[PDB]
Amino acid sequence: SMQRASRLKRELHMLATEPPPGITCWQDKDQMDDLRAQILGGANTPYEKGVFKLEVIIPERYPFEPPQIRFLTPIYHPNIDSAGRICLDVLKLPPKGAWRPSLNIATVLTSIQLLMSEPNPDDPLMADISSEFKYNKPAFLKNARQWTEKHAR
Ligand SMILES: COc1cccc(-n2cnnn2)c1
Repeated sequence: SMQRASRLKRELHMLATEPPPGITCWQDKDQMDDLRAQILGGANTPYEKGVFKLEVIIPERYPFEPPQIRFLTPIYHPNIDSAGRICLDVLKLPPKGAWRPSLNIATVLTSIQLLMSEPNPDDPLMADISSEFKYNKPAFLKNARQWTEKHAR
């Protein structure tokens, strides 16, 4: 689609020139729909000083379907599984999800960054991590720092 191509050119321009703080997103090679991203661990979170790489695949029906995004860097988190799958509303279409075409790549990467600082334990992909987050926060923070040290630094 040329509608899709023109939109991706604009988004890549905006990601290059006005990236959200802590976030970078780029073309892996020469295809505007095969992207990579990076989110820095937030300050005052157990992921601080980690650098987290993500894969960002733009489906054929974008912007009417959401970007398909998974962590490539392992992360210890209630809403992200061991393969990097992310449970987040803006990465899914209605009725269950929140994606709409007025969101964009920068918007959902910012939502993922926020998810990292503020887990949603009521909708987990990792039930044991979620219970630990809810009921033994000091142990969750220590495990999340150690996982960051081992895999993201
Ligand atoms: C609030 O609960 C929700 C809402 C929307 C999507 C999800 N998903 C989690 N993993 N895939 N979708 C969970």
